[PDB]
Amino acid sequence: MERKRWECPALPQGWEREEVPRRSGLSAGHRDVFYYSPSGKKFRSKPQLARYLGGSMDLSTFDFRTGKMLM
DNA sequence: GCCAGCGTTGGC
DNA sequence: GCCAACGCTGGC
Repeated sequence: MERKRWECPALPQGWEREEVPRRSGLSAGHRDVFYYSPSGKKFRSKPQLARYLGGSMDLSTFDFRTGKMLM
């Protein structure tokens, strides 16, 4: 349970994926997933992400939780 | 006033 | 019963 963040190959250049494990409460150990744009904007849901990227690329098979396209 | 960190909940 | 999506707010 450590924070990890770096480039997401399923998204355009400069986009990054991050996992932050929750450290306390009932949901402790749960891992939230976020994405960051090149400009550093923080995304925490696929609908949010799709309003920025959904025109520029196909997101219909992008799995927000895993960060990969569903083959 | 912001926002990281967690809880709530509707849809499945 | 799980979890995507997001509401809420203590601590700053």
